[PDB]
Amino acid sequence: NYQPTPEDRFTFGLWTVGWQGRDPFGDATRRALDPVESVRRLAELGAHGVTFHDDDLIPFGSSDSEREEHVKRFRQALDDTGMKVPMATTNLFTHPVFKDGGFTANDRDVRRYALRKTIRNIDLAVELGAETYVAWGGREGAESGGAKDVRDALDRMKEAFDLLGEYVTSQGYDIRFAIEPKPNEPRGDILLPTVGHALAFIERLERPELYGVNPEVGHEQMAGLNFPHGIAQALWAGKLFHIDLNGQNGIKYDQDLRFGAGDLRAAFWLVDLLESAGYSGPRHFDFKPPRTEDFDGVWASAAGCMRNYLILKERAAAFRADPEVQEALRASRLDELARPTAADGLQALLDDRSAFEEFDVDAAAARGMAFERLDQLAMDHLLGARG
Amino acid sequence: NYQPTPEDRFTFGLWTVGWQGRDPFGDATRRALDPVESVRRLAELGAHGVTFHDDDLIPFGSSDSEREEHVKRFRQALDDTGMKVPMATTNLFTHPVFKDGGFTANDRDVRRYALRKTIRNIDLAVELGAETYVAWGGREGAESGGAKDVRDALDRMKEAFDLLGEYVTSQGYDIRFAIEPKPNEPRGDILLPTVGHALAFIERLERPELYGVNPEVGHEQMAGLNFPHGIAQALWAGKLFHIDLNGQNGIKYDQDLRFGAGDLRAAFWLVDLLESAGYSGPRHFDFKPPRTEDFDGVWASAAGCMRNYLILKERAAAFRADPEVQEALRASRLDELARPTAADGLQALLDDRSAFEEFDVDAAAARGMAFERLDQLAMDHLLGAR
Amino acid sequence: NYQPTPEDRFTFGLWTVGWQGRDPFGDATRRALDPVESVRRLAELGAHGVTFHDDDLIPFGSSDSEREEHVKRFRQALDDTGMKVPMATTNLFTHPVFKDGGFTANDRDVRRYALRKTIRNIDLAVELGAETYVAWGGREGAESGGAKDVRDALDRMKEAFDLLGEYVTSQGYDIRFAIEPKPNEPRGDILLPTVGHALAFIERLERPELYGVNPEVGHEQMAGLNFPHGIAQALWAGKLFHIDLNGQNGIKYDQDLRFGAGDLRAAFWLVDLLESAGYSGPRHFDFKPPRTEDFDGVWASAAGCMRNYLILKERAAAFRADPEVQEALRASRLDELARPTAADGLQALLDDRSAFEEFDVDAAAARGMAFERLDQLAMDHLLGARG
Amino acid sequence: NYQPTPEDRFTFGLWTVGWQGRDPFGDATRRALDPVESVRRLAELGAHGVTFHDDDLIPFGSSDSEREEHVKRFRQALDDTGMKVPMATTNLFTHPVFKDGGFTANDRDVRRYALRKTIRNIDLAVELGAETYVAWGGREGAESGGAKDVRDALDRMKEAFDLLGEYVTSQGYDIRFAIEPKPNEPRGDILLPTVGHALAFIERLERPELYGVNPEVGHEQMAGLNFPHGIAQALWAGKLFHIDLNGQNGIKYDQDLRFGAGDLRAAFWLVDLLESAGYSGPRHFDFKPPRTEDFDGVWASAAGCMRNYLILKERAAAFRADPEVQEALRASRLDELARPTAADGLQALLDDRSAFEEFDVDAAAARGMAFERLDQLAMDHLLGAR
Ligand SMILES: [Ca+2]
Ligand SMILES: [Ca+2]
Ligand SMILES: [Ca+2]
Ligand SMILES: [Ca+2]
Ligand SMILES: [Mg+2]
Ligand SMILES: [Mg+2]
Ligand SMILES: [Mg+2]
Ligand SMILES: [Mg+2]
Ligand SMILES: [Mg+2]
Ligand SMILES: [Mg+2]
Ligand code: NA
Ligand code: NA
Ligand code: NA
Ligand code: NA
Repeated sequence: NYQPTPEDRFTFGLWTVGWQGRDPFGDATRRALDPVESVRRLAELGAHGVTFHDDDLIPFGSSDSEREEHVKRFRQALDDTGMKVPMATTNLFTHPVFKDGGFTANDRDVRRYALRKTIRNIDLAVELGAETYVAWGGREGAESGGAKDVRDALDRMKEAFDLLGEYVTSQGYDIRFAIEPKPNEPRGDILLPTVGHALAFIERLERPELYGVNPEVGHEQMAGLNFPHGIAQALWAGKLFHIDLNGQNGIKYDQDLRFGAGDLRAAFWLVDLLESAGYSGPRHFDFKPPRTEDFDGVWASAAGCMRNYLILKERAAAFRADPEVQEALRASRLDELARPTAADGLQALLDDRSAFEEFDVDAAAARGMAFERLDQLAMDHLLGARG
Repeated sequence: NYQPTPEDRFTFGLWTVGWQGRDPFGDATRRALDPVESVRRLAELGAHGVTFHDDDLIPFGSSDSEREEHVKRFRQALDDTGMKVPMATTNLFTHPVFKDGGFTANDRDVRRYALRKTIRNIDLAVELGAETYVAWGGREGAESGGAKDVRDALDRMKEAFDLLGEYVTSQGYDIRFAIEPKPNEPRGDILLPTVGHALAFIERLERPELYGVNPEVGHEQMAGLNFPHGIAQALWAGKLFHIDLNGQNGIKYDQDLRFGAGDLRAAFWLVDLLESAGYSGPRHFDFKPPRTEDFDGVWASAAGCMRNYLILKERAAAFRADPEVQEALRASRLDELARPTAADGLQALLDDRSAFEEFDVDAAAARGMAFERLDQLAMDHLLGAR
Repeated sequence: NYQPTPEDRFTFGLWTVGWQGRDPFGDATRRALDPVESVRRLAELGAHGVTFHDDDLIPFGSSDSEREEHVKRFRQALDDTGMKVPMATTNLFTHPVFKDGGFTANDRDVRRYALRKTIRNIDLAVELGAETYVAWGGREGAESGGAKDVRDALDRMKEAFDLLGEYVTSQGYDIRFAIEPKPNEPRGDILLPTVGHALAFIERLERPELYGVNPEVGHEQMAGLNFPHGIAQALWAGKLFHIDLNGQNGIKYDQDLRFGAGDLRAAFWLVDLLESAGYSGPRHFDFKPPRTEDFDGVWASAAGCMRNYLILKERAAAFRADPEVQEALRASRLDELARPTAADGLQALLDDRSAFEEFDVDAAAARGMAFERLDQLAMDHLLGARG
Repeated sequence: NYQPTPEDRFTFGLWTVGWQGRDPFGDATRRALDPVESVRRLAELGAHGVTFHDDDLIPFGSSDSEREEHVKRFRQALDDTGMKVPMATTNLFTHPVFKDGGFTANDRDVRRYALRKTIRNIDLAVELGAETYVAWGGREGAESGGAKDVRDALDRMKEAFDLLGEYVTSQGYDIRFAIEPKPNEPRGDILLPTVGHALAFIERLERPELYGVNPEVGHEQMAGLNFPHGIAQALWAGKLFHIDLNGQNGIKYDQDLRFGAGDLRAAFWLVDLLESAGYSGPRHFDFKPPRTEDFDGVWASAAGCMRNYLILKERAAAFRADPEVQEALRASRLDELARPTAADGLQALLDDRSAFEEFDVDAAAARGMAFERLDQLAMDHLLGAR
């Protein structure tokens, strides 16, 4: 019955199940969770591991002895359960000091602090076994046009990520970075607002091989973009280092619904792509159990994340295995799309009368794509309504 | 005043003033314009030049003789007026053959044809003096998830742009390519949907230096993005080869309103950035006079594009030249943003207790950014209410 | 296997399957369909009936003898098949004369023409058995702020709909009107942009009982609204006279995908609501087979509209019948929502200490809503992944 | 100039200037403001009055004695300055008890409490002189489809508003209610999501004359709607009891920027309409100074709200007073829109061959609307570029 097990690689942030329910218009509806409790409960649900922001695990402003106690307890829970920590990240957004950014704050002293805060937590992430270190620059941006010279901000952004790369290289760490885009919220506009912008920026870093993306379902959907398509571009670039899975209903505030909620067909096509491409990284959920829920509802929502992935995995696999689908894909020329356009080379293409003077454009135009029949097979598979 | 002159480098597509007004739900409201009349009237309005899709200038399916006559007439009008042709592009979207794409059509024979159609028009563009060749892949994408394997499509897209680069290199042409993003419409989702996606894709081409972006105001706004921010990233990357200027009211179909319409404050900040950065390319308008209008309204709308650029240019310049604004920029630490974060280097940063152990976070957090005063000065300048 | 039959009340516009594929950036990809052919093909698919704009059935500008031939042929096909015509409408958007509107064109002569064109087709609709006459004011609106005084436009809009009501009353017709909202496209902003605006406007008409709404899935979704919620408000007002079913992916141009495409979960909740509320009107599809398709794909797409409704109907019925769901609904207090708040009356409420000084707000706040468990039962039912 | 004076009727919520800056992802950046300080500072800035939620003025859970002292201090500051309180409202959204709603909570005991909390504050509002009592049902709605039966919720909503109407009638109060729509946030979808939905709902209440709308600029824009159009429909219905003025950049979270920010041209057309229609209610700002700002930036941002209204008022008045604009309005047949379509009556229309049989559709279609010239005059006026 779609029961997750550790090899399914499902992970959760401490801040997900641990979200107390404060929003822009409301106070907390749930008590804080002890990270130890979350590790044990997630393990019992069949999770593979957890992730954290520095300040989720160690309260901001902790002394070194307080810090070591929080880390010791957490490590004992990880030890006891075999839960992994594949990813961690820095909170560069909550504290008021980051109101204008971390790495791109106009105040230089804040930018330096942001880097030091990040470096401290890289060391901890590495100790705990993380392979990826995520950066969500939620405060990088502006509400007004004069407040932020974006070229200079990108210079600062590059400087910061280059220093982090120099740091991990100097320590011999194999951890890689994953930049997480978001278009807006909490800033009016956030820098590097989409997968594409982040991918482009990475190509201007000194050591681009150390950086990839951590796309989040809902974030690309906040710009009305097709999440599967963006994932395909990330995979095509070799840069899908990690992913955040959740749900979102279109263009509005960041909802962080459980995975499978929001745009269900997009979730189907995402799972189909990840499985077809052989994505091997964590299936990480960055979600918030709605503040209507009590803790039983927290754990139900978490369990639903994993369940929906597994159901969708089964349906996508059935779709791709169905001989009727395989024939529909041929009818729609998906196989021709995989063939090089002109492996014969430029001069042969220029000399090919079949490609121009003798190309019967009308006959080609008349050939239907058969995409609706293919899509209704896909629908039937998703809904368990075959044959 | 605000009267354009050719040195302002304002350009217009033939398809802009020449839009006959057919929409999803409506027939044409205006007759077709002869390209020669558009060249002459835009010259009279103070334009610098014009641009075209192949099929705007030479009707699809024209014989060689027909083609020659269309081109000859056009060149006579250009030569008579001194109008330039800084950019051209291919129509890979109107003909039914392109219903699933040009470069990324599932049908391989269509992909080959798309390349041949493009190459024919690159040759013409070069003869006319174009510096940039635009590509808007408006039919590249899908309405359904199974229809288009996006990784394979990106392989096909790369192969196409690489062949075009090979072609121009083989002919010794100086022309460069500019990819124009759009997120959707006419496809349910279009590949390379934003400036970012196009910039990223370019870095995987074999000769990336030959390709840049042609961002369009309204297209980025159809994804709710900040167009000035995206232009800043394109400038930062050295890839703002060309631009399309127009207006758009948020997230909906592509409106192509005259420049200045739609998001007026975004237009202000865009002009401020282009002028500040020294963008030297064409100020090209890709707009549609609304189908409500007759030809007099066509030419009014075109004149409005240029007028609005010029008004905004004045206001942005006055903003930047105002000592009170310069004071406010300092108060908001725009100057500190330009200083390197850690020119002292990594080790020095690590050893700096003022950056962590002894950093007074509370004192830093208490410092207001003064962004609202700065923005109200910007508003006052925009509105001529100083 | 989810095969539609006439009592399922599925209807289609002539302009749906007959869409030739012209868009803003492209020429037609399919030949025109003879209305006779469409009637016969839709009948063979299990449709209940068809609908039309005047100009779909009789080419604009037809002489009276040409008109009668087109109508005669159509009537013979309806006769032969038993297909019904439950609804018709006017094309007040295609011809250039309507570039600034029909009923709210600034030019008075155009407004009068629009009314005459509409009245002529009301008579035909009535003859053919229509119960509803739809009005989509696609050209009513503006691209710029000075072009349209909206108060005066609403005066004109009211005048027009009042005249139509006076007309149908004068002829003793039992046909009712259904206003179809859309927020934008082809105008920059369209008047009466949502279900709510249309419902409100109707209350200012002289004979409000003669008018309701014809909401379309995709149109409310073009404003990012929840279509099921808007339908619930229409039903609550007694004004769901007709509906247009299709699919849409969020905030963008009007896609008119086949029903079930676009927002699949919204389609589920819509069907659940229509069936639970006992909506008895036509299940009408206003969709466009994508221009990628040939005619085989046209008919496949049409068939998919009906199939998806039927699958969703089955899943919603299973959801509501499941005792586990019935208990989850009780756990979430859906039953309490159905109870009057204060049937004891205002004074009793004011005197009830349990409602204020003695109300334990903390204990109430602590009670989780259990909405995630309920929603995951709903997901499991939609996907055929129970128990 | 553009200096506000009390006669301009500018008002502000205590929660606006008093917003401490907590957002989804961030802690407060400013200390709490004492309501008395806000009254005095807004008076000094030229405001007419202030508004409040119950819990802005009297901390939730305050004892009777505490409550009396908070109210006494506030009234002394009002009386000292002559500031008015034209509107008040209830906080039915912050406390966890309201997590599924107030009036439409699934839990009946919560619904009853919500009503009692509202009624207590209506009494206070009346004592302070409020003419309008706002209701923003920000927690009424759902994140999932099964959670909320919307027809039953609308029954509960109607029952609540009817009880409130019964209450005010029973006490002989003159106060009227204004429902404030919002489409989403904090709920995934909020009930009564737009002006239209609220206007429709009001017509099903037992005493519809007692209820109107309190539209907010940014809320309608979160659905991509045209705010001036929605205000025109509210005015047409006789239901614009109050308004919330602010700025928003399109479809995203509720920004609550200062008025004039966001969609500047929409702000222009809004002011033009309010002034033209003779709206006589408060010009109320529901805005948040960005959390980047310190208190000096709070007061700058508040001053900016009023300044921008005044600049736009000037420019809209100059537009309407310009004989060239009046000419253009005639050219675009705005005057013909005001004439009845068929005052001759139905039969005359039916018998009029000039309306159908002999109507020259082509000649009519050829007549340009001249809307672009009109809009460029409007742009020129807005920008002070005539
Ligand atoms: Ca998120
Ligand atoms: Ca465009
Ligand atoms: Ca539609
Ligand atoms: Ca707001
Ligand atoms: Mg995330
Ligand atoms: Mg493959
Ligand atoms: Mg363009
Ligand atoms: Mg429709
Ligand atoms: Mg019921
Ligand atoms: Mg408000
Ligand atoms: Na939420
Ligand atoms: Na051609
Ligand atoms: Na489409
Ligand atoms: Na209180």
